[PDB]
Amino acid sequence: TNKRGERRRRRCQVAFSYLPQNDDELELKVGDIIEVVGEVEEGWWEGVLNGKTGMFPSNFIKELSGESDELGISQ
Repeated sequence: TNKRGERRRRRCQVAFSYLPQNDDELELKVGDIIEVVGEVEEGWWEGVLNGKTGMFPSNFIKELSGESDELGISQ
């Protein structure tokens, strides 16, 4: 639950296909950068991609979560 990070909108990079749209989610096609909610979904994020908003279980998307070598590095 690294909400202490960049807060609100935090940017993560997505891997290959976040396909997950049922109602109104984002699709991260091969390698998109998101700025979602960050760690607010602890291990999961919620955010927007190129204006397409959604949320993922960081499944296809790995990156972010409070930087300054605190991306899980020194906690």
